[PDB]
Order: sequence, then C-alpha cells, then structure tokens
Amino acid sequence: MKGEPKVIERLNEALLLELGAVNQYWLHYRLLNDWGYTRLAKKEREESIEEMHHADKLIDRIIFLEGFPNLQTVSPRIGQNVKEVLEADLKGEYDARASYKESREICDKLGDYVSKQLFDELLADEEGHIDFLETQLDLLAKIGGERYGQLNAAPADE
Amino acid sequence: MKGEPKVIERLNEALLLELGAVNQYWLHYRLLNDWGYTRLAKKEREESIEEMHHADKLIDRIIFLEGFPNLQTVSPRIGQNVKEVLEADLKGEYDARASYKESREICDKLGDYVSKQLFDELLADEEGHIDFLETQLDLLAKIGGERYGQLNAAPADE
Amino acid sequence: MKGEPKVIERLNEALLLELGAVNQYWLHYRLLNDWGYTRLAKKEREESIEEMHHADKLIDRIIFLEGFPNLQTVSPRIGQNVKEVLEADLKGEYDARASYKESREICDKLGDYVSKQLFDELLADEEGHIDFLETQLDLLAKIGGERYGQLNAAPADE
Amino acid sequence: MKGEPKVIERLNEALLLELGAVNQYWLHYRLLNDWGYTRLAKKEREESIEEMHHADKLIDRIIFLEGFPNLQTVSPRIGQNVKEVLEADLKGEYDARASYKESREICDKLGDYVSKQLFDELLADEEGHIDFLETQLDLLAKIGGERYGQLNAAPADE
Amino acid sequence: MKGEPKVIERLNEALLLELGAVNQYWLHYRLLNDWGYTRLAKKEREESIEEMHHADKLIDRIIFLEGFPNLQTVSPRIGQNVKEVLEADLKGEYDARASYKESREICDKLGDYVSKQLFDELLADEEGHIDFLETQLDLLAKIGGERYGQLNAAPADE
Amino acid sequence: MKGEPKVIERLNEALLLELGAVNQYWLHYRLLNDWGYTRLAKKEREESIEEMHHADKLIDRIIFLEGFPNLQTVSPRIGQNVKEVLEADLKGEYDARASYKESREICDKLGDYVSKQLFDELLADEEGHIDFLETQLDLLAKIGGERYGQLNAAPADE
Amino acid sequence: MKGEPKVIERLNEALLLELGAVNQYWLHYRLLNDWGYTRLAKKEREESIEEMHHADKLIDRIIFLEGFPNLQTVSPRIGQNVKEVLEADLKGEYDARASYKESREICDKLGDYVSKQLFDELLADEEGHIDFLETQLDLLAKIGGERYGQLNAAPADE
Ligand code: HEM
Ligand code: HEM
Ligand code: HEM
Ligand SMILES: [Cl-]
Ligand SMILES: [Cl-]
Ligand SMILES: [Cl-]
Ligand SMILES: [Cl-]
Ligand SMILES: [Cl-]
Ligand SMILES: [Cl-]
Ligand SMILES: [Cl-]
Ligand SMILES: [Cl-]
Ligand SMILES: [Cl-]
Ligand SMILES: [Cl-]
Ligand SMILES: [Cl-]
Ligand SMILES: [Cl-]
Ligand SMILES: [Cl-]
Ligand SMILES: [Cl-]
Ligand SMILES: [Cl-]
Ligand SMILES: [Fe+2]
Ligand SMILES: [Fe+2]
Ligand SMILES: [Fe+2]
Ligand SMILES: [Fe+2]
Ligand SMILES: [Fe+2]
Ligand SMILES: [Fe+2]
Ligand SMILES: [Fe+2]
Ligand SMILES: [Fe+2]
Ligand SMILES: [Fe+2]
Ligand SMILES: [Fe+2]
Ligand SMILES: [Fe+2]
Ligand SMILES: [Fe+2]
Ligand SMILES: [Fe+2]
Ligand SMILES: [Fe+2]
Ligand SMILES: [Fe+2]
Ligand SMILES: [Fe+2]
Ligand SMILES: [Fe+2]
Ligand SMILES: [Fe+2]
Ligand SMILES: [Fe+2]
Ligand SMILES: [Fe+2]
Ligand SMILES: [Fe+2]
Ligand SMILES: [Fe+2]
Ligand SMILES: [Fe+2]
Ligand SMILES: [Fe+2]
Ligand SMILES: [Fe+2]
Ligand SMILES: [Fe+2]
Ligand SMILES: [Fe+2]
Ligand SMILES: [Fe+2]
Ligand SMILES: [Fe+2]
Ligand SMILES: [Fe+2]
Ligand SMILES: [Fe+2]
Ligand SMILES: [Fe+2]
Ligand SMILES: [Fe+2]
Ligand SMILES: [Fe+2]
Ligand SMILES: [Fe+2]
Ligand SMILES: [Mg+2]
Ligand SMILES: [Mg+2]
Ligand SMILES: [Mg+2]
Ligand SMILES: [Mg+2]
Ligand SMILES: [Mg+2]
Ligand SMILES: [Mg+2]
Ligand SMILES: [Mg+2]
Ligand SMILES: [Mg+2]
Ligand SMILES: [Mg+2]
Repeated sequence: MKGEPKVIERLNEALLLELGAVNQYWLHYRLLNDWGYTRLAKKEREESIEEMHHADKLIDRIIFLEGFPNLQTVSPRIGQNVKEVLEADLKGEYDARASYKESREICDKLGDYVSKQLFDELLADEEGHIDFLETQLDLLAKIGGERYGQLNAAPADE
Repeated sequence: MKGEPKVIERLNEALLLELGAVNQYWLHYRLLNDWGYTRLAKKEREESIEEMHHADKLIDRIIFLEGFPNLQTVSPRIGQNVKEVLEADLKGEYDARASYKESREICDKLGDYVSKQLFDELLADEEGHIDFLETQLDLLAKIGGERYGQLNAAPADE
Repeated sequence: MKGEPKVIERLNEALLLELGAVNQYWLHYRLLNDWGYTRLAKKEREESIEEMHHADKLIDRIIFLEGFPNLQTVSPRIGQNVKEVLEADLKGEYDARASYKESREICDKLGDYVSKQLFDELLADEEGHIDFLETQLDLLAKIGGERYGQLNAAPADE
Repeated sequence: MKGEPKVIERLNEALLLELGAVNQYWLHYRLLNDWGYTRLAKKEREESIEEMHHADKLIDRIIFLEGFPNLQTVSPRIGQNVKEVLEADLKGEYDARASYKESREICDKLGDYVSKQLFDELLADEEGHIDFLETQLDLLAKIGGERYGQLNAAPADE
Repeated sequence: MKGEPKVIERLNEALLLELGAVNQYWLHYRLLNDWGYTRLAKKEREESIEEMHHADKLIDRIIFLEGFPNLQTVSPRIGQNVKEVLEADLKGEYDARASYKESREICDKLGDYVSKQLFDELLADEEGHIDFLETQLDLLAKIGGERYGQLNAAPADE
Repeated sequence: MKGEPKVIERLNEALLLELGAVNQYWLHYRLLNDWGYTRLAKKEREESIEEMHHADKLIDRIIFLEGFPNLQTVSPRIGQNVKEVLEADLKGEYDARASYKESREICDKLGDYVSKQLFDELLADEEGHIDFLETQLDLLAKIGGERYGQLNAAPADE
Repeated sequence: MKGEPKVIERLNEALLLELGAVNQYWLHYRLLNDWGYTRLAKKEREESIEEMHHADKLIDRIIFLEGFPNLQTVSPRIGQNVKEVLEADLKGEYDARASYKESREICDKLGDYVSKQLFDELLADEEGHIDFLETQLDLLAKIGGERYGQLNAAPADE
C-alpha cells in the first residue's frame, strides 16, 4: 500500500522521537541505578522497553507503506539529580505529544485513517506517561527530593 | 574508579558499534518478515536483543569509570535480498571484531584488566556470530538463495 | 435508534463485500485443498471464518439501526493456480478497503460515530489482510511458485 | 581365557577400522555442521557414538583373551560436499563388512564361537549402516543434491 | 606442581587481605546490627561469607603449588557511624584491587597463567564490590545519613 | 550493660582461641583433602564452621557489654600426617577447655551469670569435641594409621 | 576467519594430545575394570569422555579457522599396576600442560585472543586433573597400593 510521502515523513519523525526516548530512559535507568535509586531505575527501564515496542510498531507501519525507516537518534536531557531526570523525561513526552497531535491531523486530512489511529494510540500513551511523571514530580515537590529519593531506593541487602 | 580517558573512548566506540548492530538487526527482522522469511527474521530479532544486552554492559562500565556514555548511531548496510542482508550483518561483525581486538590490547597496556575482560568476552561473542553467519552464507551458496529463503520461511497457516 | 438511510446503505454495501469474501475464501480453501496445498488452504478457511464474524457484526448494526440486512452475494475471482488465488483475494481486500474508507467518512459527516468506528475497525483489519497477502505474494515471487506451493503443502502421511 | 593369536589379530584389525570410523564420522559431523547441514550432522554424530561402543566391545574382548588392544587410527575419506561425505562413509562400511565376514569365518574355524558371534553382530550392524547410507544416496540421486542438503539443514532460528 | 616462590608470596599477600576483610565485614555486621541497621548488617554478613570463599580458593591454590598458607590477620578500619563503616570497607577494597592488579602481572610474567586467572577473577569481584560501595556512599550523600540509616533498618516487629 | 573489664578480657581471650581453631580446622580441611582423606576433611570443615558460630556468639556478647572485640589469630599446630593433625586439634581443645573453666569461675565471682552461662556452653561443646577426637585417635591406634586413613578416604569416582 | 597457520598447528598439536588421552584413559578404564578396580575404572571412563569433549572443541576451532583437523594418535604409557596407570595419566597431563602454556603464548603474540582463551581453559582443566592425580598418588603412597586398590574396588555383588 504505497503510502503518502507526507505520512511516511511524520512516521519517521515519530520514530526519531521514540528512539530518542528509548536511549534517554535507558541512560536514566543506568544513571539512577548508579546513584542508588534502584526502584525508580526499574521504572525507567520498564518505560524504555515500552518505547522500544512503540518504535517497532512505527518501523512496521513505515515498511508496510513502502517507506524507508530511518533509525537514528539526536542525543541530548541528562540531569544531575532525580528531579532533573524526571523533568527531562517530561519534556520529551510533551514534545512527542505535540508531534503526534499534528501527525494524526495530517493523516486524517490525507485519508490514511489507519496511520491516524496509530498516532492516536501513541498520543493516549504519551498522555499516560505525562500523567505519571507529573504525579511523581508533584510528590517530589510535596515530600522533598531526599525523601522522594529514599522512597525510590532499596536497602543494601536487596 | 575514575577511568583512563583512552579506555572510556574505546568503550564508547564499542557502544556506537553495538547500537548500530541493534538497529541493523532490528530493521533486518522487520524487512525479512515483510518479505516472508519469518524464521530468519526471528533469528535476527534474537540477535538484536543480544546486542542490546551488550550495549547495556558497555553503558554500565562507562558509568562505573565515571565517563559519559554516548548513545548515538551512524545509520547505513541494508540489502535488497536475503544474501545481502546476511552479508551486511557479517561486515558489521568483522568491523566490531577488529575494534575489540584493538581495544582489549589498549586496556591491557593501560592496566585496566577488567575492561580488557569485557572486550575479550565481546570478541568471543562476535567470533560466534561470525561462525554462524559464515555457515548461513555457505549454506545459501550450496543450496541456492531460493531454497535458503524457503527453508527460512513459514507456511501461511503459521 | 432509527439510522440514517445513507449509513444503512453503506453498511449493506459492506455486508455484500464481506459475504462475497466469505464465499471466495471458502471456495479457495476447498480448491487449494484439492490441489494439495493443505497449509494455505487452512489459512484460507481461517480467513473465511473471520469474514463471517465481520458479516455478523454488520448484520447486528444494521438491525440495531432498524434497517434491513441484505444477505446476497455477487459471484466471481477464481484462479487456476496458487498465485492467481492469492491475487484474487488481494483484489477483494483492496476493493473492501476503498469502500470502508468512503463509508467511515460518510458516517462521520452524518454524525454516526459508532458506525464510523465499525468501519474504522474493518479498515484496520483489511489493511492487516493486505499486509499478509502482499507478503505471501512477495515470498512467492522470490522463491518461485513451485517452492511456495511445496512450502504450503503437507506430506502424504499428515 | 588365553586366546588364539590369529583371533586377537582379527579383533585388532576390527578395532582399527572402528576407531577410524569414529574419527571419520566425528569429522563429518563437524564439517557438515559448519556447512549448515545440521540434521545430517546430528545423524553422523549419533553414528560416531555407536562406533565408539563397537570399539569398546572389541577392546573388552581383546583384554578378556589376554591380548593387547592397539588403539591407533590410519587417517584418510573427507569429501568436499554432502554426496562425497556419504560416499566416504559408505566405502568405510563396505570395507568393514568384508573384514568382518573374513573374521567370523576365521573364528569359527579356530573354535572361538563367542568371538565369531561378536563379528556376526558387527556384520549385521554394518549391513544396517549400508542399507541406511545407500538409501540416503538414492534419495540424493532422485531429488538432487541441493534439495537433499536443504532437507538436512535447519532454519536459522533453530 | 611446585610453584614459583614469588607467586606463592603474592597468593599469601592476597590471603592476608581476604582474611582481613572477612574479619572486618563480620565485625561490621555485628556492630551495625547493634546500632539497629539490620538490613545493611545482613549485607555485610553476606559479603563476609563471600570473602571466606575467596580465602578458601587462595588456600587451595597455595597448597596445590606446594606452598604454606599463612592464615593471619592484621587488625584495624572500624567506624563510629554508618558512613565511616562503608568508607572503611571501601578503603579495603581499593587496597585489594591494587594488590591483585600487581599480582596478576607478576603471575603472567612468570608464566603461571592459572594463578593469573585467579587474580583476574578476584580483581573483577573487587571492582564489583567497589561499584556497590561507591553507590551506597553516593546514596548516603544524596539523601543524608539519617535517611540512609532508616532505609537500612528494620521496624521493631521484624 | 557496661561489662566488667575482666569479663571482657576473658571473652576476648576466648575469641582468640576460637578464631585460632577456625583457622586450624580450615587449614586441616584443605590439607587432608589434598592428601586424599576426603571424609575426615569434611568433618574438619564442619568443625571449623561450628567454631565460626562460637566466635560470632563471643563477638555479640562483647559488643553487648560495650567492649571491643579483638579479631586476631596467633598462627601455629600443623601436622604432616593424619595422626599429627588430630593431635593438634586435640591440643587446641584441651587449651580452650582450661581457658573456659577459668573464665566461667571469674564470671561467676564477678556476678555476670549470663557470661558464665556462655562459657559453660562452650565448655560442654569442647568436652564433646575432646570426646570425639579421643575416640578417633583411639581408633587410629587400634586399627593403624593406614587403615584409619583408608576409612576416611573416598574412592576415586566420588 | 582464515587463521594463522602457526595457530592451527598448535591447535592440531593439542588435538593429538587430547585424542591420545582419550585412548589412554579408555584403555585404562578397561584394564582397571578387568583387574577388579571398578571404582577407579569408572573415574577413568569419566575422564576419557571429558577429553573427548576437549577434542571436539579443538576440531570445531580448527574448522572455524579454515584449517584441517588431523585426527591421529601416537600410541604408547600402559602400566601393569594401579600406581603405574596413575603415573602414566599424570605424565600425559604434565605434557599437555606444557604444550598449552606454550600455545597460549603463541596465540597471544599473534593476536588470536579467542584461540588463546581456548588454551587457557584447557590449561586450567589440565591443572585440575594434575591436582586430582597427584592427590590419588599421595593417598596411594600413604595407605599403600593394596588398600588403595581395595578402596577403589567394588564387592562382588555390585
Ligand atoms: C531499534 C531500537 C530498539 C528496538 C526496536 C528494541 C526493541 C525491543 C523489544 C521489542 C524488546 C522486547 C523483548 C521481549 O520480547 O521481551 C526489547 C527488549 C530489550 N531491549 Fe530493546 N530495542 C531497541 C533499543 C534498545 C537499546 C538501545 C537498548 C540499550 C540497552 C535496549 C535494551 C533492551 C533490553 C535489555 C531488553 C530486554 C531483553 C531481555 O530481557 O532479554 N533496547 N527491545
Ligand atoms: C571472624 C571470622 C569468621 C566468622 C565470624 C565466620 C562466620 C561464619 C558463619 C556464621 C558461617 C555460617 C554461614 C551460614 O549461615 O550458613 C560461616 C560459613 C562459612 N565460613 Fe566462616 N567465619 C569466619 C572465618 C572463616 C574463615 C577464616 C574461613 C576460611 C575459608 C571461613 C570459611 C567459611 C565458609 C566456606 C563458609 C560456608 C558458607 C557457604 O556455604 O556459603 N570462615 N562462617
Ligand atoms: C577409544 C576411542 C573412543 C572410545 C572408546 C569412546 C567411547 C565412548 C562411549 C562409550 C561413549 C558413550 C558415553 C555415554 O555413556 O553416554 C562416548 C561418548 C562420546 N564420545 Fe567417545 N569414544 C572414543 C572416541 C571419541 C572421539 C575421538 C571423540 C571426538 C570428539 C569422541 C566424542 C564423544 C562425545 C562428544 C561423546 C558424548 C559424551 C557426552 O554426551 O557427555 N569420542 N564415547
Ligand atoms: Cl499496519
Ligand atoms: Cl539526586
Ligand atoms: Cl563493571
Ligand atoms: Cl530474497
Ligand atoms: Cl452496535
Ligand atoms: Cl498451483
Ligand atoms: Cl566377552
Ligand atoms: Cl554440499
Ligand atoms: Cl526446490
Ligand atoms: Cl587450582
Ligand atoms: Cl550511624
Ligand atoms: Cl547476650
Ligand atoms: Cl597420613
Ligand atoms: Cl570458536
Ligand atoms: Cl595393581
Ligand atoms: Fe508499564
Ligand atoms: Fe511504564
Ligand atoms: Fe507505560
Ligand atoms: Fe513513545
Ligand atoms: Fe513516552
Ligand atoms: Fe542466542
Ligand atoms: Fe543468537
Ligand atoms: Fe548469539
Ligand atoms: Fe555485539
Ligand atoms: Fe555481533
Ligand atoms: Fe487469524
Ligand atoms: Fe487470518
Ligand atoms: Fe485475520
Ligand atoms: Fe472483511
Ligand atoms: Fe478481508
Ligand atoms: Fe541409531
Ligand atoms: Fe545411527
Ligand atoms: Fe546405527
Ligand atoms: Fe562399526
Ligand atoms: Fe559402521
Ligand atoms: Fe552476593
Ligand atoms: Fe554481596
Ligand atoms: Fe558480592
Ligand atoms: Fe576479596
Ligand atoms: Fe572485596
Ligand atoms: Fe556437628
Ligand atoms: Fe562437628
Ligand atoms: Fe561439633
Ligand atoms: Fe570452640
Ligand atoms: Fe572446639
Ligand atoms: Fe568430572
Ligand atoms: Fe573427571
Ligand atoms: Fe575432570
Ligand atoms: Fe585434555
Ligand atoms: Fe587432561
Ligand atoms: Mg475527512
Ligand atoms: Mg597478556
Ligand atoms: Mg602488562
Ligand atoms: Mg464532525
Ligand atoms: Mg566347526
Ligand atoms: Mg607472556
Ligand atoms: Mg556456683
Ligand atoms: Mg556467687
Ligand atoms: Mg599483545
């Protein structure tokens, strides 16, 4: 099903953002683990693997539409503390959300309703991630960064 | 354990090659699947996930040595048939093998024997992948590309 | 919920296409089985039963909207070999996809968003079938029709 | 039970042939595996281990008769393709069969009926191996060497 | 296998460091337990038992090389708080790491590659312990010593 | 419960003897194993681990009494045969028994009845070890050292 | 991966030693069994099968490096009693150890670190066998050859 070039371009823009998030969440997993925040690190690892599945679905759609998937990554936000790490994740999610809103509208306008549906599902997922991250940052604000870190660290015998 | 800058540079060069292989094997998985070679596609997916673990171990070592892991990827070899896909994988493995031979020698010379051991394990893994890919290309040569593809395709009801 | 006549007409047009596909996939199942291509035959049988479920959902929606479901079938594409059978299936899927794109737009324009959603789900399903059939025809092209048939035949003791 | 020197000599001649077959089947296992013919390779490995048991039984009989078992091997037939590998195996089996026919007659003439029985069992085993190998070479002749190789190769994900 | 005197001396130097660590980790287990930091205490006990296994492997190698294992301990670092306890452990690990780097090089130079391999395995283990302890001290720095202690204490009913 | 200095001194004297026995029994385990007396070696290993538990209980009591446990070891008796190994163990047990008899009397005189009870339990344990070792040496005397060694060695396939 | 001729030569020298040990341990198994030393015989059989696995790994590496594995055996040390059998095994292990030390150094010098690693693993294995055999010969020396034989014989009803 030879796809619209403009739809393939939007799918490739999403792929770049998703691969960027895979890399950023994985680096955050390893960084948080080295800092001792092993519980939050595990959540970042789980979120990275979810973004990997998103990237896979975009690659599949691009190939189905007879486009060329461009697997590349623009490297950084890398914080120096747990608040900055969460804020960097959140910035990325807002950026993706804005991209996918524009993309679903382009796909609708061009009559590719199945690609539209893919962007709608990504959009719902990103708002879920935003909801989660905003809550974590609200908790950090309320209890303080040191108790937030303690809450998200394991004792030494685990 | 603040590491030698030259060792961290070699670890980052390996990370770039490993991330490149993750991307290339994943694209090959999706491409082969779309062509109908579902059994070889599954093997490529399994090899991509192995390279992901390698990348993870390099990121961990870099952070332990107080370096900055550079997660970026130089994008392509993408073949148009199953022989070219296998040859592109094989080129990548030879390139990595040469890199890791040089890197283990640098780590030894600088007295970082644990980083040396990491490169030695990567080197053994790459020679295993080379062994596998050379055998697949030898089989393809012997039985022909069409029977090799048939062997590596599933029937329609699977 | 007395429905728009134009929506009921689009639902009945879909029902005709779905019932046509039920019949065509079932005939293909029996024809391929008689030719010895028992594995592909089983896939065609499975696809026929899926189209039966689609037809059922269209009948249910038509009755809910107080329309009369018209269960009739315009009889044929019946190939003489496995490539022609697959191509006939594929033509039917492209025809259905075009119908459902137009229908979802009509339902949206008339404010029947639940009927729109039914057509959107049918559209996604048809693109899935197109993806599958295009891959099978690509495999057949690459390995040849005789190896494709062999791959999709069972030995005599099964 | 101090044995006839001529019987011990025949048992040692058999031991040399059996050890030669152990080595040849094992080399064929590794060679076929490297070529990608993993299913035939497994059969060769199984046949090598059977010849190992034969060698063990000959060593045991030689020691019981108070002789000295001579464990040595005259090294090669090593083919360059699957037909030549099978033909080399078959030549070895015909050579062993002829040896064991002569040996059972010598043991009978000298009144060592239990050693005769050992050669009779080896002879039956060798005719079984000949039956198998002749059938494989007949199949290879009928379907061609490339389909025979394909039949005896595994897909990449196994 | 009568060993090089210089290798046996290096093995005995390692044994002294390992036995020192057994004693220091065990004292830390009992001290931390008395302070109420029962979770960190358990980790120290587990680390002491690991060092016991290391000491055992060194004794075995020394005896194999026909040397005399010298089981003695130079007694202390004993902190007055949890930060000082962790820092004392870490000092010991850095001291051992430096010893084992020098020792593996001596064994290599003298051609005792199996003793070299033992020191390489100890070296990898010590860098693992360093990684762990540096992370714990980083967490303590980030959340404060009182929350770090609380995290590593059990409630009264456990 | 700030303890009597004289009681803490007696507890530290016991700790030194117990740690000495840990080391001596462990060296005997490894030495006997290298000589081939694997069954007696296992018993020595089990006895070493029991002395480790004794040392742990002394460390705990010393800390409870607000003393400083002194973990150090005066290194040797190391025999050249199985009789000398057993005699060295036995000498150590008699030395400990005499120490603990004096210590329980000091603790009683000073009114530390719980420390007295600890020494009473150690004393009973040591008389048990003496009973065992005297019986082993009596058996060795009666059947001879070579049969005693044979009895306490495993066959080669274990 | 076309290998260095000098590395392939070292691998073939190892293969000859390993195949020699397979044969010698198997003959020792059968000889010891005929003498009644069934427990030691079983250990020799187990050691022969381990050497078979070593030979297999060398054949695999040689083929990977595009060399020709030479499966041949220089026939003998065959003792007349259990002490001589053990001493013959031990001589063979010392000979192999010396070969593998030289070979790992050659592979390192030529930059074949994976072949180096294979020789390092063989070297560790051989020192393990030396450790075992030296202990058995020490036990035999201490308890006498007749009790050593008795220890390694089964009663008649087993
Ligand atoms: C093109 C980029 C990538 C794709 C398409 C991708 C895809 C996937 C998928 C689909 C899985 C699920 C595995 C399963 O079925 O359980 C997975 C797992 C995983 N990914 Fe990736 N990924 C990508 C990049 C990365 C990167 C850059 C890393 C860096 C370390 C990584 C690390 C992992 C790990 C550790 C797993 C766990 C697999 C296991 O548990 O064995 N991935 N990936
Ligand atoms: C302060 C000195 C020591 C203390 C307090 C101590 C304490 C202990 C304790 C309580 C255990 C029981 C482990 C369990 O819960 O199963 C143990 C086990 C053990 N000990 Fe020690 N020990 C000491 C010295 C040594 C030494 C010098 C060695 C020399 C090799 C050693 C070797 C072992 C071994 C091998 C184990 C077995 C643990 C396992 O199976 O994983 N110990 N020790
Ligand atoms: C005197 C020559 C030989 C004798 C008497 C012999 C005997 C045997 C026997 C009786 C077994 C059966 C093991 C079992 O009980 O499952 C066996 C297994 C085996 N043999 Fe040999 N063999 C000989 C030569 C070789 C050679 C030259 C190789 C080359 C690689 C080899 C490779 C193997 C392997 C890999 C096994 C499998 C054992 C396992 O799965 O752990 N053998 N051999
Ligand atoms: Cl799709
Ligand atoms: Cl932080
Ligand atoms: Cl590490
Ligand atoms: Cl192709
Ligand atoms: Cl409905
Ligand atoms: Cl056909
Ligand atoms: Cl017999
Ligand atoms: Cl071939
Ligand atoms: Cl074919
Ligand atoms: Cl060792
Ligand atoms: Cl504290
Ligand atoms: Cl107490
Ligand atoms: Cl003795
Ligand atoms: Cl290899
Ligand atoms: Cl004997
Ligand atoms: Fe989740
Ligand atoms: Fe999640
Ligand atoms: Fe999620
Ligand atoms: Fe995403
Ligand atoms: Fe996201
Ligand atoms: Fe794998
Ligand atoms: Fe793999
Ligand atoms: Fe792999
Ligand atoms: Fe890799
Ligand atoms: Fe690789
Ligand atoms: Fe289905
Ligand atoms: Fe289906
Ligand atoms: Fe379907
Ligand atoms: Fe349909
Ligand atoms: Fe359809
Ligand atoms: Fe069989
Ligand atoms: Fe067989
Ligand atoms: Fe057979
Ligand atoms: Fe045979
Ligand atoms: Fe045969
Ligand atoms: Fe641990
Ligand atoms: Fe640990
Ligand atoms: Fe540990
Ligand atoms: Fe250690
Ligand atoms: Fe350590
Ligand atoms: Fe006990
Ligand atoms: Fe005991
Ligand atoms: Fe006891
Ligand atoms: Fe004691
Ligand atoms: Fe005792
Ligand atoms: Fe073993
Ligand atoms: Fe063994
Ligand atoms: Fe072994
Ligand atoms: Fe060996
Ligand atoms: Fe060996
Ligand atoms: Mg529209
Ligand atoms: Mg070196
Ligand atoms: Mg050096
Ligand atoms: Mg509207
Ligand atoms: Mg007659
Ligand atoms: Mg050297
Ligand atoms: Mg009293
Ligand atoms: Mg009183
Ligand atoms: Mg070098």
